[PDB]
Amino acid sequence: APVRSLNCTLRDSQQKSLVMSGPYELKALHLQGQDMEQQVVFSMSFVQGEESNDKIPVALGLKEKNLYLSCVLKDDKPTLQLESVDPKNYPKKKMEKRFVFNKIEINNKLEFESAQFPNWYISTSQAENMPVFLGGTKGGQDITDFTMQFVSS
Repeated sequence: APVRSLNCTLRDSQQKSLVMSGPYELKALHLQGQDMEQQVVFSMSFVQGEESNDKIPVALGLKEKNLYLSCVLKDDKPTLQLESVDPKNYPKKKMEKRFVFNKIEINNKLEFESAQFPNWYISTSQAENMPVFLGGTKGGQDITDFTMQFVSS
């Protein structure tokens, strides 16, 4: 791993955390009280990619598990999904556009664009208890912004 990983959690702009309600399924909802222990933790890693001025390609891989978020097409329709990669070869300096997310910073908020399908970012449903997914809606009603938080281990 000739790179630098970063342990950090993720929260939406409405104050909600992400939880692994299933193997390859995550859900974003309100979390508070001792029930916070039900919060997942990702591991951001700075990788190589379209190094722009505000674009920072990284890799979000569950710390404990070896699942790496990936943008795949489901009938010509981009979507978000968890794909178990090699727990030995990953992470690394280079990554497939699928595991590469351009971390952008706008209005003091973060926006992850699928290095594979530009214009499509990671969004959540304002609704309560809903699976996370990839949406092609810059703002509007879908919550595409987010908030990362460094942690320790």
